[PDB]
Amino acid sequence: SMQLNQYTLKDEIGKGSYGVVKLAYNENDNTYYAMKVLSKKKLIRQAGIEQVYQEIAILKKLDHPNVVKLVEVLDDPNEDHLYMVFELVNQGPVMEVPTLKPLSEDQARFYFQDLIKGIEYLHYQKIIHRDIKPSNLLVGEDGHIKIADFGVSNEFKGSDALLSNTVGTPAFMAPESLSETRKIFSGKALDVWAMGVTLYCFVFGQCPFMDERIMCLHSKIKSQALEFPDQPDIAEDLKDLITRMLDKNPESRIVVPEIKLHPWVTR
Ligand SMILES: O=C(O)c1ccc(-c2c[nH]c3ncc(-c4ccccc4)cc23)cc1C1CCCC1
Repeated sequence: SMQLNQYTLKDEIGKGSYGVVKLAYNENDNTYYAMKVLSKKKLIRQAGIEQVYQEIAILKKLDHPNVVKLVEVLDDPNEDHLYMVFELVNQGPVMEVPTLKPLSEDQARFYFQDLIKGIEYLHYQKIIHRDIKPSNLLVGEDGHIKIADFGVSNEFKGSDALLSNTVGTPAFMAPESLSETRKIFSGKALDVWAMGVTLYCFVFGQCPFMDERIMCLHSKIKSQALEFPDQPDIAEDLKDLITRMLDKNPESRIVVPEIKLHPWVTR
């Protein structure tokens, strides 16, 4: 281990888009935390950052039981490393895709309900997450999920983010974002698409559009019809919900307030 003020830093527990997350013991309050560690110089060289202080500003806005909680930032202006202490969500990611053990419909519904609550909250606070996927959804001791990894999240003003391009994990990126043609698209509808991909993963253990070849992956996202396998056989109302979330037209894609009242969600 190593010491950092009142914190004993221990094993690496995860690695998100940026930096690493360590288990950390706080000797002052005898409690464990999760600590994200970033190198300022390394982030600079990755650019070829004020983005980090934007992530911090966003996380300081958020207080919701289905979202991770930032508790402290340790940032010495004469040190390379920045440290963000979060509350520990001890059971870790809900799922890593691909997996041989998908969730049952009932368990998927439970976690999807948590995800809806977290996302509506984010969007109410004018945050788009932009990297919704099962490996970013952490299960707490209480059995509920918390949305994590705000490293590519964005704050907008007004009613929606007007994006000309976006950052995300390719398999979870909506078709409107993968065009080779200058455009503008809704930030919120991107998160919905990714929620759809995530729900599909929950019950099938794989993404609905996949290819090892990035160009074919993009092509499938934009132009391949959504298909469900023969097993596991899932309810028709769940197929309907996923089908509406993975509407390739963001203009007609189902929106969060409608997802919450969808019959699959409310049963
Ligand atoms: O990179 C990030 O911005 C980031 C920041 C904080 C956490 C986090 C806050 N509390 C936590 N409790 C637990 C765990 C955890 C535990 C076990 C296994 C994996 C993760 C992670 C966390 C997680 C991340 C990402 C990297 C791993 C998944 C998302």
